[PDB]
Amino acid sequence: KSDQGIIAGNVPLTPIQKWFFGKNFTNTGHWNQSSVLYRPEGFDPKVIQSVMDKIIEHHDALRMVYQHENGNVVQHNRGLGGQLYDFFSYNLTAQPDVQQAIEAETQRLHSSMNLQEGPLVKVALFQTLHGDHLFLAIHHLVVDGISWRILFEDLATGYAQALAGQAISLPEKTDSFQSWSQWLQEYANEADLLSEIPYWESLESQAKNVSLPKDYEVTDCKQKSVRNMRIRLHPEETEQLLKHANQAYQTEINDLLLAALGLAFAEWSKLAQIVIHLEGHGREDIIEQANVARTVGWFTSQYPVLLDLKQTAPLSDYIKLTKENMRKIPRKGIGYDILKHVTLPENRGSLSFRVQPEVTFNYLGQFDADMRTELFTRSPYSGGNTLGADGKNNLSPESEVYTALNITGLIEGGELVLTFSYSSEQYREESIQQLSQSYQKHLLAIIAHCLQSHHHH
Ligand code: NA
Repeated sequence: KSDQGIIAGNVPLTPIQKWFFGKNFTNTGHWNQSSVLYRPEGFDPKVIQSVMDKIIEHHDALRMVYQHENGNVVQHNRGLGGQLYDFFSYNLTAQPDVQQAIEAETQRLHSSMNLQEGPLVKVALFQTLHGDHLFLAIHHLVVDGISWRILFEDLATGYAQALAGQAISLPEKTDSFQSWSQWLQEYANEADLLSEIPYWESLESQAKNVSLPKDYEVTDCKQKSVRNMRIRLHPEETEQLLKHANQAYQTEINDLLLAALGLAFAEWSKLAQIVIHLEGHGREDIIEQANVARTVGWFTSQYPVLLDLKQTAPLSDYIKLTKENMRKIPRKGIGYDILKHVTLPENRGSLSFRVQPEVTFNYLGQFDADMRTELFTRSPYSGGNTLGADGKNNLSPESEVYTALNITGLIEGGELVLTFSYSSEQYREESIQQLSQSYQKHLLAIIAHCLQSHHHH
């Protein structure tokens, strides 16, 4: 029932895309996501090209191009017939240092996106004596985490079909990114979204907008200055957090992690309140009968949450209030950025959008999009090519830092691992050691409290 035909033509910018162009990043064409896959049997360049041809024909948004001269951004979905992706194949069988070759070339390709003409997809095959490595980089304008899951699924499906001598045949298309974006433009001025204005107005009015404290005053810090500091919970405490701690107050893991975040910022920053940038997948059921379940694009939603850091006691009430705070947000928070970037000024009430969070928090769950098929797995030579916090190759070193503290959590090897990413221009390493140790302490206290509370009741 969704459009199975070729999608082409102009596409309105969605909120996160308007955010992106509004930043006017240095080296705007180098702002990507990437991955490296490994197949011990080896990959065939001819099969890879056949499957990628079908993938990019099928997932129309990957054919997007962007004009932006004098700030006049035009997003256009190309039809078929042009360059669908850039493909390179390398014989590394003679090389002593395969890792060096892969990092150099993946970095070269990351820096080679032509936004105006495309393609926005780079593919490189590295053949070795011990299996082959397949690099993919895609500009972020046309992709997101869920989209990568879809792409890995379809790559596995098409490759298996090719190996079996069968025609490549992907799942039916869901609704186009073009159509989705057009529908969002309509939604932006309709009654359901406008009904949220009092909520968002209340948030803005409560937001004090006090500077997140930094160690040093610096302007135009760049990605090259960013450092990552990691803490983790052992498997025992991770399992308690995932499978037992939520019973006390019937929470989700994110509620407890956000509660910990408030406690840590209360201790470390001494602020009375803090606004945090959260993210949603953005594929919410806001458009009647829309279906973007297998649609490739940048759907990600960003929204603010206000944490009260004054009233952190008793811990029981603080956890319950954090849960309640999260439950009261309308429509998983998708509305605020639509109001900000798309809604007509006349429809936006008294919203001023002065809320500019410097802290982002994202809990990503389990780490495994690239590891569901027997055909390939995550490459041990992935290096700086990832979809997450360790993807040092994804952004230009001269790209501007856009968040002071980017905090991400994920489960790897049965352990919760939290990464605190910051600019070394703005903070001493010791300051972030203090924050991350505070976070760890408060999260452990929350887990202990929840286990005892559920015993008590
Ligand atoms: Na989140």
